[PDB]
Amino acid sequence: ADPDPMKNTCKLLVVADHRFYRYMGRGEESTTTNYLIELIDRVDDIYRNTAWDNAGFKGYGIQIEQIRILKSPQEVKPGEKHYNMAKSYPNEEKDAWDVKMLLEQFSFDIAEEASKVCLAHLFTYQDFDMGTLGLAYGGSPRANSHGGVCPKAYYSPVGKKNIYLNSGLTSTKNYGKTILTKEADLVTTHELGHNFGAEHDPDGLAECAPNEDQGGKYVMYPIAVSGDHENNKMFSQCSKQSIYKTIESKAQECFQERSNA
Ligand SMILES: Cc1cc(COc2ccc([C@]3(C)CCN([C@H](C)C(=O)NO)C3=O)cc2)c2ccccc2n1
Ligand SMILES: [Zn+2]
Repeated sequence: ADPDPMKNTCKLLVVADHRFYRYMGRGEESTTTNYLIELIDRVDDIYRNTAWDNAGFKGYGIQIEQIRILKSPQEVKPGEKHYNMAKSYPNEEKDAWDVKMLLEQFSFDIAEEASKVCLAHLFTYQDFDMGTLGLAYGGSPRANSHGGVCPKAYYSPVGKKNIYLNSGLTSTKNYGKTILTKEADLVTTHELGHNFGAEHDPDGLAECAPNEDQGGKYVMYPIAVSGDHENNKMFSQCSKQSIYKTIESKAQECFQERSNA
């Protein structure tokens, strides 16, 4: 405990694809960057005020190091794909990519940039099937799965190179409409939660999945309940415990000193 102030911030590479630029940024850089800057700051407030050990072990947050703004779609040769290409993959007739394949593609395409930052996060605007809002590596119960804060290499047999699992993505479009900013905040918080090591809160542990009359669910709950209840913007005890196991070691590995605001 007692956090290193020279290593308490996970710097992010934030990427806005052409869809986000056009539909959230109104085709303007200022509008695009302002949205992301304010979102990450509000999310940072949640992380910073969180005591991972319920004591004084808090002060860990996130800050943007760079914001890449893709104003137009990535042109590709027949048979070639890129996370910022115009068409969705694998079904170009759908509004969005298969979310898992998009996250994989993003990681592949920005691997070089990702190797130099604590985390890389893609912000897009596409309607993933069945209400999916985001995805991220880390905090997954699945076998052989890994990822999260600090670049972790994975040799892609298909890609023929190393990609890094310190990535995640957020879409601000769901069911044909732009989601509320209060809902966007929760999605990114959730995904970065996986990056920090938390898994979904299980119903089987009432402490980590309270009823609506007890403050509601916490941010790592697998279902988007509302954002209206008091617990929604907080990390449960389960999340805190999981994130506390590796946060210090990870911090020493790739966290940096908070640049002031
Ligand atoms: C808008 C919002 C978001 C959260 C927590 O964040 C998510 C984000 C995505 C999902 C879903 C829809 C479920 C599963 N999912 C993917 C696969 C995922 O879990 N990524 O990490 C999603 O896109 C659920 C909660 C909330 C948590 C508790 C209460 C209200 C909430 N409102
Ligand atoms: Zn999740």
